[PDB]
Amino acid sequence: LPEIVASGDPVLHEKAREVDPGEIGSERIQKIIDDMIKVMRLAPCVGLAAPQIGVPLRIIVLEDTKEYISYAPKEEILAQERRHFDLMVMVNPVLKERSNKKALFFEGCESVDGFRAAVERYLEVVVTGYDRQGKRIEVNASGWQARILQHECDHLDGNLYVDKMVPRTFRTVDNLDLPLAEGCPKLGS
Amino acid sequence: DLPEIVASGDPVLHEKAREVDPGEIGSERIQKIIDDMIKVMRLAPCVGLAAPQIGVPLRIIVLEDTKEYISYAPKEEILAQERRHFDLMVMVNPVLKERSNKKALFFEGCESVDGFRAAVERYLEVVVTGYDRQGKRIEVNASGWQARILQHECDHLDGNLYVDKMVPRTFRTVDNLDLPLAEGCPKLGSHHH
Ligand SMILES: CCCCC[C@H](CC(=O)NO)C(=O)N[C@H](C(=O)N1CCC[C@H]1CO)C(C)C
Ligand SMILES: CCCCC[C@H](CC(=O)NO)C(=O)N[C@H](C(=O)N1CCC[C@H]1CO)C(C)C
Ligand SMILES: [Zn+2]
Ligand SMILES: [Zn+2]
Repeated sequence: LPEIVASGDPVLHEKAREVDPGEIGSERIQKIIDDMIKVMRLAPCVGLAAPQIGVPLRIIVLEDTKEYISYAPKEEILAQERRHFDLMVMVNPVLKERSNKKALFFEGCESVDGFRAAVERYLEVVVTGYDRQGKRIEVNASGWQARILQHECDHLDGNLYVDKMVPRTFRTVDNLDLPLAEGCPKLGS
Repeated sequence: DLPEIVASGDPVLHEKAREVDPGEIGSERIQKIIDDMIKVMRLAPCVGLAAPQIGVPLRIIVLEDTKEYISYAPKEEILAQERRHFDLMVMVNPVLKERSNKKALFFEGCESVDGFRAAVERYLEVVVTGYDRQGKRIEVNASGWQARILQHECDHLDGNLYVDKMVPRTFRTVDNLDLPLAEGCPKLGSHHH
């Protein structure tokens, strides 16, 4: 299995190429997709973009399970509208917002280990693309799944969350629960 | 007991530090805080520190770049960075202003953000007014790397870390430090001067 690439490797900071839709069902593409799923599950995390395994192509994978969700208190889960959703694989995804509604919550990236910051994201998204077998799909999501989708689509444009985080909120994981500083906007919606 | 360095997320690092009363500077209380800063800076080792970094909400900075630290970096980088040695310096209530429009872009790390670096745009030439550790009124004119350290430390005093003013797409792990800058990132270096 490929290792998860860390901030600084130019593949993370460069625009990824679209995959020919007619090649999505090939061996090479199908292995990359399978690798992504194994790596996401081994971390574990709720999403992965192909550049994070060294692949300059427009492919994301993502899932959130009852198990992952059981690590967080019910209060957090509620505020975050965080809900289980099946393994999704999107090739050449194009995200657009469904409205102008945003929420502000703490995010971490497997390519930036030991840190988090508060990031503003649209609550409601639609993402068009192809699935794992090359079939055109449209995905509408709200809450936490929406957030994950923007996180992962970001990676495909060479964008990490550190370059769009709320100022003064960046922090170690051990400092996650400390208050927000004077002037930071409150968390939530 | 020596203070530990405070890490990103602790509010003292993200909020504006208060002035030292100039009449208080020569007191044992403030002198101990200064001595603690110098010792924490040296232990690290690093080239500067701000009081919020040892959990003290005061406008105090220390800095030091010795011939021995400098002796480790490549000769080429020292030239480009205009990185010159300078004796230990303490400033209480520092007030920083640029002396021109000339800037430079190089990599920085912060003791408060362990394990990462990023490209940060700084002024080449600055003047800093304040008080020395005896509470005497001073002015320091700095350029090059020393001007850079002064800017990073003064920023800490207003609740500002480099991560919130870094060139997009350059944040990296220390281990990935020397990997190529991505397409569209400005090159490292400075304005002619
Ligand atoms: C919300 C935005 C989605 C971020 C997705 C990231 C993974 C990533 O870097 N994707 O590109 C993640 O899983 N981060 C982790 C995460 O969110 N996890 C780990 C497993 C379950 C879930 C919540 O704890 C850690 C680093 C916090
Ligand atoms: C360049 C702008 C000023 C840097 C000041 C920082 C320390 C800090 O966070 N001060 O508030 C530092 O010393 N950082 C270290 C540093 O610059 N060092 C450590 C020892 C010598 C010198 C060059 O390697 C590391 C993180 C690189
Ligand atoms: Zn990520
Ligand atoms: Zn610092």
